Amino acid sequence: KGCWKCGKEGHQMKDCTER
Ligand SMILES: [Zn+2]
Repeated sequence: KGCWKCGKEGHQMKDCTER
């Protein structure tokens, strides 16, 4: 659904600002 590490779970992992 949301991210994989971001507990917030709202955006997409692909677009996640992990970098
Ligand atoms: Zn994220």
